[PDB]
Amino acid sequence: DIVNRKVEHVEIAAFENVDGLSSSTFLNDVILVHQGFPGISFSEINTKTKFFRKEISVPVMVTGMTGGRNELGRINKIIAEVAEKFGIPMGVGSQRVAIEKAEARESFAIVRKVAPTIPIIANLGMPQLVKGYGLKEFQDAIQMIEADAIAVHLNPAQEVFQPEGEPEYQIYALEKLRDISKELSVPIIVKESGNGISMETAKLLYSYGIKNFDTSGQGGTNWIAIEMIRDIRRGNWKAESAKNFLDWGVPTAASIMEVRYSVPDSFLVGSGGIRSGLDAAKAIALGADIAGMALPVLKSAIEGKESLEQFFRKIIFELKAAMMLTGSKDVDALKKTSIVILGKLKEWAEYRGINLSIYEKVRK
Amino acid sequence: DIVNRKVEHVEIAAFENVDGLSSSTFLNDVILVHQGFPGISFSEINTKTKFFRKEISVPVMVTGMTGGRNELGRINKIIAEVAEKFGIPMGVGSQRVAIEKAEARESFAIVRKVAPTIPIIANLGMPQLVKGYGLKEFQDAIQMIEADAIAVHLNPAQEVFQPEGEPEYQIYALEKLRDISKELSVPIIVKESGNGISMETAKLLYSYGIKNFDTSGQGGTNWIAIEMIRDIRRGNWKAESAKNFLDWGVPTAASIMEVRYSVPDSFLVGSGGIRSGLDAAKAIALGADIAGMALPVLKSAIEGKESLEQFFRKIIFELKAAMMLTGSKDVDALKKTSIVILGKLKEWAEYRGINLSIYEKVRK
Amino acid sequence: DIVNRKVEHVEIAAFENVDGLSSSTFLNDVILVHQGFPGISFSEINTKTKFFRKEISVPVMVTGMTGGRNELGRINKIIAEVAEKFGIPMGVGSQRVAIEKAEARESFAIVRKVAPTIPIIANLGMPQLVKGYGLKEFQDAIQMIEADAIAVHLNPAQEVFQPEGEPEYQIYALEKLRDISKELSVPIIVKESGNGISMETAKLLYSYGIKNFDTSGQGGTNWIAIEMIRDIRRGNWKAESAKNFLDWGVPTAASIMEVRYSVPDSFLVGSGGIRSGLDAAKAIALGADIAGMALPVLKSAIEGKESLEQFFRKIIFELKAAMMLTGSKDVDALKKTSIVILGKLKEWAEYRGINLSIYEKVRK
Amino acid sequence: DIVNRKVEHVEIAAFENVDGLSSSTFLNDVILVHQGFPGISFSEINTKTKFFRKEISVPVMVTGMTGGRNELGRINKIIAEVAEKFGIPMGVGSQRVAIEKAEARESFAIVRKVAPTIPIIANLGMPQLVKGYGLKEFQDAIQMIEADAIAVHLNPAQEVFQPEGEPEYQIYALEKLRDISKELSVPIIVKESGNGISMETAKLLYSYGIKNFDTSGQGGTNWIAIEMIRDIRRGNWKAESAKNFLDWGVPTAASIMEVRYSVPDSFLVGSGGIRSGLDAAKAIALGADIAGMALPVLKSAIEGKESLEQFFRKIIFELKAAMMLTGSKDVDALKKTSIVILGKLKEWAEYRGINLSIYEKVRK
Ligand SMILES: Cc1cc2c(cc1C)N(C[C@H](O)[C@H](O)[C@H](O)COP(=O)(O)O)c1[nH]c(=O)[nH]c(=O)c1N2
Ligand SMILES: Cc1cc2c(cc1C)N(C[C@H](O)[C@H](O)[C@H](O)COP(=O)(O)O)c1[nH]c(=O)[nH]c(=O)c1N2
Ligand SMILES: Cc1cc2c(cc1C)N(C[C@H](O)[C@H](O)[C@H](O)COP(=O)(O)O)c1[nH]c(=O)[nH]c(=O)c1N2
Ligand SMILES: Cc1cc2c(cc1C)N(C[C@H](O)[C@H](O)[C@H](O)COP(=O)(O)O)c1[nH]c(=O)[nH]c(=O)c1N2
Ligand SMILES: C=C(C)CCOP(=O)(O)OP(=O)(O)O
Ligand SMILES: C=C(C)CCOP(=O)(O)OP(=O)(O)O
Ligand SMILES: C=C(C)CCOP(=O)(O)OP(=O)(O)O
Ligand SMILES: C=C(C)CCOP(=O)(O)OP(=O)(O)O
Ligand SMILES: [Mg+2]
Ligand SMILES: [Mg+2]
Ligand SMILES: [Mg+2]
Ligand SMILES: [Mg+2]
Repeated sequence: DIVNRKVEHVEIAAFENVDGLSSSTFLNDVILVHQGFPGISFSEINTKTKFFRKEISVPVMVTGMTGGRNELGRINKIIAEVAEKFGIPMGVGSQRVAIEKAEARESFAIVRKVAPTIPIIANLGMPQLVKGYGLKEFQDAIQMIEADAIAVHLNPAQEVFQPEGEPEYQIYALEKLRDISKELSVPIIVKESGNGISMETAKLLYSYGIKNFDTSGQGGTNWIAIEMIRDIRRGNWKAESAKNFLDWGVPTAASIMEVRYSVPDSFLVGSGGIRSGLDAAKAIALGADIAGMALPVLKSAIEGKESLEQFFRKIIFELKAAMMLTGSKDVDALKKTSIVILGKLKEWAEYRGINLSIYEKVRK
Repeated sequence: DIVNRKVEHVEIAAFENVDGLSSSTFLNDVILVHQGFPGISFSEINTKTKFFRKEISVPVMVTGMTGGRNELGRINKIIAEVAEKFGIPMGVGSQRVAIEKAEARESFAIVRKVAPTIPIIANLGMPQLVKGYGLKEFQDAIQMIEADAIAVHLNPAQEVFQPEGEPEYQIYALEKLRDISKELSVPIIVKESGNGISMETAKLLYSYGIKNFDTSGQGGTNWIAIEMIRDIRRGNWKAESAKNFLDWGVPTAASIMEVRYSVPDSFLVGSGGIRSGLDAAKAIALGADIAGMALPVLKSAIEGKESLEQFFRKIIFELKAAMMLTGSKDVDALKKTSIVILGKLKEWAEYRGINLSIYEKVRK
Repeated sequence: DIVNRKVEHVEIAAFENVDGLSSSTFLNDVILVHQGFPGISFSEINTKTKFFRKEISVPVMVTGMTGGRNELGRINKIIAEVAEKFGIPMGVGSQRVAIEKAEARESFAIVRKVAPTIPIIANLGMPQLVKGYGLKEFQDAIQMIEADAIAVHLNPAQEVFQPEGEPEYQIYALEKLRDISKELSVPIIVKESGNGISMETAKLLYSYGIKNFDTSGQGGTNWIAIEMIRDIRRGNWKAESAKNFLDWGVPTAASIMEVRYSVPDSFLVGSGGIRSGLDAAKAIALGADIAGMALPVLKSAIEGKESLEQFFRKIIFELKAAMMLTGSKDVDALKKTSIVILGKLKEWAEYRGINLSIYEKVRK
Repeated sequence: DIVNRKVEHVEIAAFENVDGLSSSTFLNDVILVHQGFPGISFSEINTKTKFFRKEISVPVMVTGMTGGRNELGRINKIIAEVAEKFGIPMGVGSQRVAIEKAEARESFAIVRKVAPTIPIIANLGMPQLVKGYGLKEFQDAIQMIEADAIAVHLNPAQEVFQPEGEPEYQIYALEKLRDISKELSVPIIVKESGNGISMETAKLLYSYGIKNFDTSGQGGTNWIAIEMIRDIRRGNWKAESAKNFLDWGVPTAASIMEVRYSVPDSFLVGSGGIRSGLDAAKAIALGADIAGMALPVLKSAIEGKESLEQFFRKIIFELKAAMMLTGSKDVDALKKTSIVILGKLKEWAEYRGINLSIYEKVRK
């Protein structure tokens, strides 16, 4: 039944109109300055970068999405095997369902069978931390897939509008996270889920020992929109209320600036509406360490292995083109390349006390 | 015949296209910063707040609309009984008609019969203060409904274009108001009617002892538009002139900033185009103490008691969602939550000498 | 044949699409702050103001348009007789045609016959000053209609694209103007003709002793468009070039700011696209002493006397409404009333070195 | 086969939708201040200017486009003969094809036969400098057309997406260029090709002795678009990636500001999307020494000699009109005339550290 929601989620995300519905990443407001003389050759471009104690081929990750049933595990298989081939890290979807039901475990475990070397990231929702889950559940999630880290997702916006939603975010959960991070053999990443991380949230999480963030800003997959559709579907009145919140959240680009600024030493994934290698390039240039993607990886995976391979080739090429055209020989250079910030993103930063000079020094 | 205009008013407002016609609240320019980690649970959210000497359930009020005839009193009945059930304060429409005609009294008195505990707000138009009305008419309006305060409405824009309009706003009217407030057992609120309160108007009213404002800015019910329709209807040439003024006024958001800034200790209702709980939340976050609504309450009430209940539930849920998603456990926390001001609202404030730093300290 | 151009001009202006074609006044960027408590009554509003040594009923003038043939004189008759009735000043069109041809004189003289008291403004084009015209031609123009002043028009943009155009603006013409102003019994106004006066032009003219300006900015009648149409009409290749210049010029609102700022003591008419009393009020509030109108007066006059009366009633009402709703009891109060400048007009002023603070003090 | 690409290029550029596709010059953000009193006569306007050691009639050049085959040479003939007639300088297309194939030489040599006096500009791509080309190939390109200068084009964006593209821009190429410039009898211009020159690229090139730049910014011919079409055509998957980059680059107007600011003493051609004499006027006023055009010259040339003559007449007239209407008697006065910078261009400059005051002094 939670397994039913899991299938609905995938199905609405993949086949309904929810990608960037009434929302925006603000990435249009970020421009990478073109360099007519790059000072490099396309083939000397190096996209390698660190992901905790591993090295990855490309500063892009697949962020967590699914699992909990066979056809979901078959998707997870296709993602993992292609991700392995390309040397790119992969998060799995929430493993709650696999803690609750042993039959769901294989649909997550398959990932490490087929992807023995890339970093694999576990997944549990923050609401579970106030509702009982602790160190052991974490370790179970981790060891079930021999994870190199665990993502704990923030999704209060989704919980609020979800028909069976659990909108529980008492501060107690953070004390518990901080305790759990004491005893855990792998690092914790805290990630949003389409509504983005603000500087207040990031600073709070940092004061509790969290150093790793995944922005998951608005403008990509709209989870409020997904839950609105679930509400429409079962005649729940919450639907029209969700409609008013469709553009709620921190835009991805704003979130990248906010986290990088307020926690300069953070390890930062920039995600939420990353749809090309250009987007990936802007996110990293803006301040992220890596770019994250979910929805378009799902869509390709559903079409098949080769379709997903073609997708990744395209992203990689697009990334390397932005690198080439900015004179960025490696990921480090991309992080310090020249940008222009315009429009609404500019105004958002000014209002939020983000001094653009100290910001340029911070991102490098 | 004034009774006739009362019916026309309700009819055009309810059934014609006058809500936000060529006007804007500027509320799009106000963004509430999303908090991925709220630090609270949805069910611990407390929406209680003070309304003079009473406590109300929710920082929303129904602002004055109608009365003066039976079908109008039946509307007033539906609004009051539902308002009572929800613990939300209700203003009545202008009581002028009930001073002039004793048959109209019941359509206002019904309100206290059916709503014995919530705050009820009396209503008289400022033009009447230069045209004879004083202490005794105020007390009649007040005691006719056992009001907890009296709203005095400003509507010069309406009076200008009204076919039978009385555009009389001599300063003598404020001298009188200030005298009347000496002798009155309840506080006075001064409210606009779709065209908003500026810092000049607010400062002037304050210098006459007025401490309670209701912004009633543009972007909601367009009273110029209503009067234009009345003019078109009776071939009056004023109609085309009204058309040029459709976007005249201080937008609600700008008005909230203006009043809060220029009179920091004011008790402020933010109204004019509040259409959702999100709207209500933005207005409070911006600087209002409570949000006000009129037109959508009318529209629901006309559909029936249960429709109006469903409406209020929706508003309340929406409000609580905005509070949840900003980490606001109570109304006080909402007033100090993080916001972004962009666009035309930003430019309005900059031009008007509203320093954004001293503004942030003021709204707290 | 110049008389032919005169009818073509009136015909294209009146019946073709040239009013604000691809151009803008920027008056959208000017907002008059609404006052919910005006502090005055509509009927105590006083719209009287000085126009040189005369008093006029309303701070609006009809700026020069036509003359030179019978049906043109009949239009001039209708404008003058209605202007007389309302106590509003009237400029006539260029009197060049009547210096060149004695048969054309009656079509200008008719104006003083039928309007014995209002200020009447003569008209000659600046190119004529480099092409022979001097003191005597000026006195003829003036005494032909017992003018209270003479308007010398700037129209180089028009002359450039006019098929028979005379784009001659040597500085010599200003030396001559300054000499002519020595000997003249009435003051000189320098006015543009749909392309606006900049601070460079206004300072230059002032340095030659010109104190009276009429902005005639873009966003109203488009004279480049009119000449383009004349070019299309006679297969002249200049037509497509004109098309690229359709939005050439200083927008009316920018021109008002520019002139007022760079020559603070100027007597300033704000015109070019004034279409309502609201427009008229913005131009005055912005910094003009009076608002000017041409095209919509022409259009009404062509429909007839009573149509033009209805037009002027409408303008006056609209003006008084803007006065009422800003608490402006008289024209002076309107000149110092509260405004907001937004958008492109704000950017224009910032770039041009118009300090908004010293600007507010200057317009008062 | 390189000769095949040469005809494809011309064919797609002339007949497909690639001019300003999803791109912008930012020239809309630049406004020339209209002068109602120019202080000059249209016929005294002098458009003569220097182009290295020659004098040219008009501050406009035709920038390099084509050559390499007969029907291409016949185009080059039409361009050169008309350019000769008007006294405007002409660049030829890349001469690579004529170094590689002796049969292609005539299609470039024809230019000097028919245009013995105007400046003619040679052309070689930067990629060729990394791939073997040196002093002798340069001299062959120069002497083949008795060139007055050689343009070295930057096109890494095009190379990246070109199906047979050579995206090689190692810094080694600049050491080589600086060496070649030692031994060369004519000066070197470095020009972009639709994607614009940034301050980083311009400062780099200057450090290597390059003093002459041609912006070729975005907003005109979109070379990424042309290669996208070539990719679509041969089913190459790079096509969809190109689609994401259609708006990549420095907008022409931004590029002009960037180069002029970061190398104040540069000789600067402003090109990319120059489509009228007004555009040409803005680019010069902004900071360029001359305006450059390619695409619309090609399109006219294909129609024929007389069509191209009519084109140039129109450009010249448009230029002189902008000069007339700003009071610019000669090209120098145009360079210091009054402008307004608004919008996105303004934001671009502010972010890039272009101080608008020091900028106004630098362009004069
Ligand atoms: C079908 C599906 C299912 C999920 C997700 C996504 C989608 C598309 N996402 C959120 C995801 O990881 C990401 O943070 C947001 O989707 C924003 O990225 P995109 O715009 O989708 O690239 C997600 N997040 C997570 O932490 N736990 C979860 O189980 C899921 N579930
Ligand atoms: C039919 C109807 C009738 C009235 C009103 C409204 C409507 C819709 N309003 C104005 C109202 O209280 C409020 O200030 C404005 O309508 C702006 O809020 P809304 O945009 O309608 O929520 C109103 N105001 C008041 O002070 N006295 C009055 O009697 C009336 N009459
Ligand atoms: C048919 C017609 C004829 C003329 C004009 C106008 C029209 C519509 N205008 C220009 C006019 O006075 C005014 O400056 C501009 O038209 C801008 O104002 P409007 O937008 O038309 O109100 C004009 N100006 C002037 O100084 N001398 C002239 O003879 C004329 N001729
Ligand atoms: C058909 C064709 C072919 C070429 C070009 C253009 C066109 C239209 N351009 C680029 C040109 O010189 C210019 O820099 C850009 O086209 C931008 O200017 P326009 O927007 O076209 O005026 C060009 N540039 C160059 O340096 N070498 C080349 O051979 C070509 N080839
Ligand atoms: C986008 C996300 C984070 C999907 C998880 O939503 P759920 O609320 O269905 O996740 P669990 O309850 O199964 O953790
Ligand atoms: C929107 C408002 C304020 C309605 C009141 O209009 P009226 O002008 O009919 O009010 P009274 O004259 O009855 O006070
Ligand atoms: C809009 C205006 C100023 C009309 C005058 O144009 P003309 O150029 O025909 O005027 P004269 O030559 O008759 O002065
Ligand atoms: C816009 C430009 C610079 C066209 C040159 O493209 P190519 O890449 O076809 O030029 P060559 O290889 O022939 O130099
Ligand atoms: Mg959950
Ligand atoms: Mg009234
Ligand atoms: Mg003339
Ligand atoms: Mg090449």
